[PDB]
Amino acid sequence: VGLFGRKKTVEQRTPGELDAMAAAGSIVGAALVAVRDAAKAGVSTLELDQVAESVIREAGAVPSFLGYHGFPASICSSVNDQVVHGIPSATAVLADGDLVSIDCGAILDGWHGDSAWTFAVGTVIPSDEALSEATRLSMEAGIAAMIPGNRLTDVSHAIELGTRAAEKQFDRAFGIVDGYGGHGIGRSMHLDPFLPNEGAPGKGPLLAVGSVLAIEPMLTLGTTQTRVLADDWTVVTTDGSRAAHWEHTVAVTEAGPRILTMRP
Ligand SMILES: [Cl-]
Ligand SMILES: [Mg+2]
Ligand SMILES: [Mg+2]
Ligand code: NA
Repeated sequence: VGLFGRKKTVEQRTPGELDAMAAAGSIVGAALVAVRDAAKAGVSTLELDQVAESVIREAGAVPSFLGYHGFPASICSSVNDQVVHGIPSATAVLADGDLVSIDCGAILDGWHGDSAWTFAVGTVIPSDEALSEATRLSMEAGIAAMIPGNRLTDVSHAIELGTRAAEKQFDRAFGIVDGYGGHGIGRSMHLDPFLPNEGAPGKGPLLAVGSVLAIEPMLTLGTTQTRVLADDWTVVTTDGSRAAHWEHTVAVTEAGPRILTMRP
């Protein structure tokens, strides 16, 4: 089997299809903003879930994470050394100094959007601020590589180069999370090709106008290795270092990359 799927080109959406995906993605965007406002010291991650879920439903969409291979919530809420897939719960209470990653997806009229970001509760630790900003820059670096005629791993390589520049910018070593990455997305949340956050340029399928990928760098302040907790979902750094996660669903167009999961 091919690591990157069967198709020579990442499936091209039409302009109407991209608008339909962008309407799903604005809802995810709206959900992320509402969750971030609600996310104060003393609030539980389950309260955040309820906030995200309402926003999704009141806009006429459905949360794509809910019941997804058994996942119990509408968001992942991963805190500090938790990387991805944190399960919202009444006993995960946010405290001042926490680093919070929120991951969210929605479906509207059969089309998916998937986005994530990381922010601080209260006043951010300086190492954490650099971590989250480096992750965001790595995402932006990947997004800028979404041009017609590039190949999949040009995006991977641009993400990685963005990570190393952010290292030089912050005088800090960042661990690129091993074994997790982005993906194609459209009528389902997860489609081929898997998108690495690092690797040699010029491999995997071509990008063309209309091709969409979910671009999602994950960085740590230490190791590149992770394990899964006994809850079977929550992913944590093996060394206890904190981690960040940023993501957008992004289309290649004639006029340059288009974020389909825009925030209000
Ligand atoms: Cl996949
Ligand atoms: Mg996501
Ligand atoms: Mg994703
Ligand atoms: Na984290």
